[PDB]
Amino acid sequence: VINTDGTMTQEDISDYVAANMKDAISRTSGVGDVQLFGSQYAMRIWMNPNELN
Amino acid sequence: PNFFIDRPIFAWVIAIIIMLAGGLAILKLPVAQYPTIAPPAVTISASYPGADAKTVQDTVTQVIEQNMNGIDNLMYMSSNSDSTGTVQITLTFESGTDADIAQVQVQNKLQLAMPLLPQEVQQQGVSVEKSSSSFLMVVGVINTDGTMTQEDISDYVAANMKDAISRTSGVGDVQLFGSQYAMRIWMNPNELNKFQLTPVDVITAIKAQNAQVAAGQLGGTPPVKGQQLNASIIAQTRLTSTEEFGKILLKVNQDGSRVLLRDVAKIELGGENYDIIAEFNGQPASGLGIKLATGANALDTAAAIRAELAKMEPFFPSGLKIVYPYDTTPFVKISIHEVVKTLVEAIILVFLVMYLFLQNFRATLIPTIAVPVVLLGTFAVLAAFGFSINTLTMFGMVLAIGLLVDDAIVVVENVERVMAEEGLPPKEATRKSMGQIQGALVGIAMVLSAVFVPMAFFGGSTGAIYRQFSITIVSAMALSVLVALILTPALCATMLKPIAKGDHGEGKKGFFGWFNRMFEKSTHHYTDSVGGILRSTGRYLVLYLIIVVGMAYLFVRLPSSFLPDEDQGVFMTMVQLPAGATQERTQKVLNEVTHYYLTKEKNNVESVFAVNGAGAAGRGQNTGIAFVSLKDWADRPGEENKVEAITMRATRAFSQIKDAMVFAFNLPAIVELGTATGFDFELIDQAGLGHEKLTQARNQLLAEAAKHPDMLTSVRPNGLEDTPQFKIDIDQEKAQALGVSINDINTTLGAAWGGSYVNDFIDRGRVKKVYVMSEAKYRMLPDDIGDWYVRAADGQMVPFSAFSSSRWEYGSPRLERYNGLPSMEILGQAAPGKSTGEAMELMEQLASKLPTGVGYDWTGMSYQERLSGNQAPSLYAISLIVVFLCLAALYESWSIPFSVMLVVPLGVIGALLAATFRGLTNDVYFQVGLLTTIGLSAKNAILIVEFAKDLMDKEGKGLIEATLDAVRMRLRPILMTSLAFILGVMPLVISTGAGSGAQNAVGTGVMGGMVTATVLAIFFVPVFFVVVRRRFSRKNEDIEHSHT
Amino acid sequence: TAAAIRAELAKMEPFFPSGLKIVYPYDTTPFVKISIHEVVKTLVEAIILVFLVM
Ligand SMILES: CCCCCCCCCCCCO[C@@H]1O[C@H](CO)[C@@H](O[C@H]2O[C@H](CO)[C@H](O)[C@H](O)[C@H]2O)[C@@H](O)[C@H]1O
Repeated sequence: VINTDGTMTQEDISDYVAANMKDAISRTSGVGDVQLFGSQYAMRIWMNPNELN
Repeated sequence: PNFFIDRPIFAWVIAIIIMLAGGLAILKLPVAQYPTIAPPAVTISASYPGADAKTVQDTVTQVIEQNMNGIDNLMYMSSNSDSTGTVQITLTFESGTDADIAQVQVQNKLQLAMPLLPQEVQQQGVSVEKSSSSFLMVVGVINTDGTMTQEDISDYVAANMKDAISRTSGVGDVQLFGSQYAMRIWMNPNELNKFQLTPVDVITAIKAQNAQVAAGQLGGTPPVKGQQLNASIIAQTRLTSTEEFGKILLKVNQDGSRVLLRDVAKIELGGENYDIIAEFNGQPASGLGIKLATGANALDTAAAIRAELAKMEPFFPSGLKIVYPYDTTPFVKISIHEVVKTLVEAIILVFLVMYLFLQNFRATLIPTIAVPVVLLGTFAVLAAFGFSINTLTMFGMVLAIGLLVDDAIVVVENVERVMAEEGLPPKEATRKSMGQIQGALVGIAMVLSAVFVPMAFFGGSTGAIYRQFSITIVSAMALSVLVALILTPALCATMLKPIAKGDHGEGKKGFFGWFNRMFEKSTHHYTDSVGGILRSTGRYLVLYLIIVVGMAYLFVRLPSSFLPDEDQGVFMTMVQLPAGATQERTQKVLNEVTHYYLTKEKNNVESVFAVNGAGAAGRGQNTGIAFVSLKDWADRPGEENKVEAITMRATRAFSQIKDAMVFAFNLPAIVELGTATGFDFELIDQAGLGHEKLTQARNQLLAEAAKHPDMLTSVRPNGLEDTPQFKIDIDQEKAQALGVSINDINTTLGAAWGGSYVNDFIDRGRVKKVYVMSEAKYRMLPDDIGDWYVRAADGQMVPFSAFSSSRWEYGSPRLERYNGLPSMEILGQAAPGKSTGEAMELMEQLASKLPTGVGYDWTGMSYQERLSGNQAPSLYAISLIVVFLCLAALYESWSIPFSVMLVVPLGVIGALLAATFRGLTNDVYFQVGLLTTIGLSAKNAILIVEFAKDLMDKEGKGLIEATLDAVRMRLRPILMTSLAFILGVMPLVISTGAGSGAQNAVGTGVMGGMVTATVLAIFFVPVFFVVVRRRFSRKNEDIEHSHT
Repeated sequence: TAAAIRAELAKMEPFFPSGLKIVYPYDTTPFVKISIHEVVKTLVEAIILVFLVM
């Protein structure tokens, strides 16, 4: 999956890829496992080590 | 083949082996209502005690559907998020798939997603069970003196029986009508504010105080020398009585005043849950509701399961009377009993015919030996082919009677003819005769399978019903044909009295002699006439085009159906109380109906079972349902004492004069789908616009279809809308200074108004649950938000009124999904002048004209029609070309089959007419009725042209000359089988009572088939054959030729 | 099997945003497809070859 002119980032695409499809390709009767190239959204909270100290 | 006609004892031996193998393989043959026809279903059900709707949709459901990936032959996945804490995910699998392999595959994909599940669920189990799509049986239990409550009876059920009913090798989930007991602790919120304790403290209290404990062993292993003891260390034991639970210590006061559980709360042995109230004729009852099996037969699931229940019945106490609301059983026994009746009738009838023509007793015995032997073993072809003897399969037998009766009659007859014309002794007369029709019978076998094997190749559930028939009737054919080759001829060279050349009876001895003269004079009229018609080519051709064209109009103007609807002696009526109504109001209605049926239908209704709490797909307070059992069919005479009229005036009474939706209805015959021409439209949310946009798109659509009465009918959504829900938004802050811990505050609101599963105890030697929910009056009006205080870290209580923001929004009591994503079910039917697919293209255009993120899909009955649709003609293309080249081989030509196959319009336009005459319809029983009709029409036609061509060639005679002769001698049989038959189907055609929908649908279609079939063919065929043939080179002549 | 994935895909294809286009890097399909059209070719050639010989 791609965006033509202006890029979206791996994870952007990836989210779409994983969020509406990887739900039915892996449930289809006739598929083993799917390996998604990228990764689906997760809540990313990145801790500040100075500001936490 | 012939080899047996001069071997009666070898013939007998094939016959006797077949009978014994048949009838004895009959004694252990399976019996059901219908065979398992439907695509196999699995349910995952789960309980999240006290949760909210969007909760069980968004915490359990959405967490499975990500990892419910990797089950084989899965077709589709539907889920219901009930606002009762129940989530139900039914996976419907590809038909004929391995059931159990599927179901188990499901549970080892339950555990990829299982650890990351909610813990209230994980602790309350989830059950995955291979299941029908409907209830197979319901056994009721009530208390005689009534001095028991729903919950009491229910307990008894759970104490002595319902452990193995879900273990019978054919049961998925059973919905227990009731609830097994639980230790019910009802918290009093005043008497709790009194002693400085809150719910949280009650929980940790009862958890810790109630358990088993990690023990050990005196003289434990490994001991040391001399040791002479090993004995069991017992420890604290979980509780047992009401005493042990009142005496539960929560905190000791400084004065020594212990604070016990009995003080703070009420303690009673109560129901594990109070969702459903089930009233059998109002008297309190608990029952068992069994969903049908992924593949089992009926009187035997019932023999093993009633083995269970009759194993628990001698040890039941008095005061307790077992009751019987609904099964699918006596129905079957009297039905098949009816079909045996009709088959038997058909023998005495044929022999009636056979005597009234052949007048030789010894000739009348012959075919009488035929049918028992062929049926008896016909069963053997089934039993070894793994099918079961239910309703429809037997209808394949009684329906096969035509081609069987024909078989024996055709043969024994021709013996009689040869001996009537040439004086030959039996044995030789037979050899020459079997020599006249042999190829004919292998041909009939061929073409018959040509019409019938393709029916087994139907796909789907429809495929299954058709298969039962293909196989039964094709088998009835096979054994009848082989009989007609070994015993049937060999009986003739052995049993028939020898006739000298040309006695033909005429007049000799009244009653009959007057008969035979009457016949002869007639039949020659018949021949003098048929030739008369042969002089006129054109006329009869035109008339033909007509007849077909008519058959075409007539076929078109008959609307389809799927199966006939039956007074099943049992039906159901549905209840829906306005949004937000309570158990009080719904139960008011159930009381109303229960009274109605048991009064103004005093003669017919015997029992109503009102189920309060679930009507539509899920459980819920606004919904009710009532099951009506009726008195024996025998005691409800007319039409008004039938399901038609009863349901009619019920719904009359309940539709137009009430505040709640009350519909009375009866399900189709089959415990599964096909409620005629309609659908189950799924509008699936795909972009992610949440519950609201979907609600409105569906409304837009539902109004958009009410605007086309020229395509749709009853466009209704099936389900529940969005009801009033009450947000208690917590201002976390005010509680974050105040020194109260949120965790406790939640768990308190919860165990208060939802409830909590905390521990397990041992009642009477059997485990049950431990539930601590608030008491009645302390959680029913919004005002109770206040009356509950949480004890903080310092030591003082806090009002919910200190941080509990409180508002009114909407939420649905049923959050549904279809195929892993959120969706909504608009259930429906096509308008009185519509095919369903018509509606399918138009719905596709309406749901097309909806916002970008509302997609569409088909399920259930309307799933079927996405697969192929216009192929039934294609299988008839196959059935056709194969029956034809089979004829091109028997007749070693191309034109001569045109001559025999042209008879099929004649058989049908008459079959169409009668079904059209009564009120009947283009279904299965008529379709199979048609094919079987197609068959005799084509059989008879075959004999006509084969005997004529034989004469033409191998007797060197002419076209006109021979066809007339053949037509002449083989006429008399046409009429015999025909007359023996028409009279056999006759009663079924009439019939009132049990399966009269079936009997009528088959019998009538078939009979109307039979009339026009003979009285048209015996005049048409020779015109086919001469006029088909009247296109070839040599003289012929008429009369030629000269040879041997 | 591709027909089943493409069933899924022909149903997820209407609800898409701009620039977002499907592409195909690893396809062991056209190899098989044109391979059979090819073994068929040779087969029929074998017949025409034969009939001519005769
Ligand atoms: C259930 C009860 C009702 C059942 C209905 C059955 C009716 C079926 C129609 C069969 C009619 C047979 O009628 C018979 O054949 C043909 C045409 O038919 C006619 O016969 C005549 O037709 C042609 C016309 O040139 C010739 O000249 C011939 O020599 C002459 O016999 C009739 O005078 C009669 O001999």
